[PDB]
Amino acid sequence: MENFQKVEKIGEGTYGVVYKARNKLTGEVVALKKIRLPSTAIREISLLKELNHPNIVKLLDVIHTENKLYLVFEFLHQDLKKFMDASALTGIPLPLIKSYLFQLLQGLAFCHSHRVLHRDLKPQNLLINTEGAIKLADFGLARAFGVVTLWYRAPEILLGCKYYSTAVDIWSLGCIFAEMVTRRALFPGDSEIDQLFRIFRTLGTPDEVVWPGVTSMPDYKPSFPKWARQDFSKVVPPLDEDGRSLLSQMLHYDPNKRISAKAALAHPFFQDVTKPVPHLRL
Ligand SMILES: O=C1Nc2ccc3ncsc3c2/C1=C/Nc1ccc2c(c1)CS(=O)(=O)C2
Repeated sequence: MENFQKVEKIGEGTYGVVYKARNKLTGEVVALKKIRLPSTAIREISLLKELNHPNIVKLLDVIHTENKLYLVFEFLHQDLKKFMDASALTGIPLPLIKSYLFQLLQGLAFCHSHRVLHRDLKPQNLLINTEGAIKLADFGLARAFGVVTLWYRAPEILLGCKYYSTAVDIWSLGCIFAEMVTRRALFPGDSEIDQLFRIFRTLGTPDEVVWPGVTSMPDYKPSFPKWARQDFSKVVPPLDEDGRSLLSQMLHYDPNKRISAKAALAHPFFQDVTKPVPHLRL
């Protein structure tokens, strides 16, 4: 770590603090993560170094020195949370929302094809550059290591499913899509039950008809209040029918019915996708 000069703190993640740093040898500007503290973890994190894609933040190096772990990542100058805040008065243009959603689905389709899940997608780990690219940061770390935001958590995780699938990432990205469009978080829960009941109040309390097996889930309670579903026209105005159709498939309750990233890329909403240039203030 004597090979790195810390510039400034750029994040306070779940696995540890993230710093902007300069590699004293190559002159490279990187994102340095010091993991807060196992052999199983080293092996799984070593596999992530090979999971390379243009929409995935590159894991450059794994440094296991003095019983401490450091992850060296590719550096990007802004995240989607800051960009959404900077664009709050005018909203992100629909062509740029569509481009970012299409690129994130490409990154998801790639990781999911390698049986790698993110599990904790949120605007703070979606990173953007001046070329119009958007990249996913921290794919696979949750599985590798084993106040936290609940806003993007899939309902099967909240209902105590221990063996959840790639569908959890589609749910999180659907919540992010809705937030880019409306300029407000879709389900801003501040406890696990508030998160669950916010989902229920919008999409309706799930039952055996819409989600076979839901009533046998570990944290399912028959005492859950029964709310009726709301129209998507009310949930994400002024999003057109193609966008609302795609979002509804990303937010299906049953993980098995929820659209895959690969099928989502073929949805008619992406018929006119382009790659615009965002205006970034750095
Ligand atoms: O470049 C990076 N790579 C990684 C890899 C993993 C990882 N985990 C959590 S963050 C992160 C980052 C990362 C953060 N970058 C960055 C740079 C500048 C600004 C922000 C973020 C927030 S802002 O938009 O308010 C100003």
